[PDB]
Amino acid sequence: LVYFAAXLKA
Amino acid sequence: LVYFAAXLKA
Amino acid sequence: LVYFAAXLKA
Amino acid sequence: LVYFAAXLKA
Ligand SMILES: [Cl-]
Ligand SMILES: [Cl-]
Ligand SMILES: [Cl-]
Ligand SMILES: [Cl-]
Repeated sequence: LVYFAAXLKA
Repeated sequence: LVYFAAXLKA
Repeated sequence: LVYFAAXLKA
Repeated sequence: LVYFAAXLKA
């Protein structure tokens, strides 16, 4: 999973 | 939360 | 992407 | 966020 919430888990 | 893994909830 | 966070983007 | 797209962040 690529995510941003202020920065990979994919 | 913005998230992509292939598509906001933040 | 299949996701649930409360419901396809894949 | 729960997500599968082939595997929690919620
Ligand atoms: Cl996909
Ligand atoms: Cl794609
Ligand atoms: Cl949908
Ligand atoms: Cl779709």
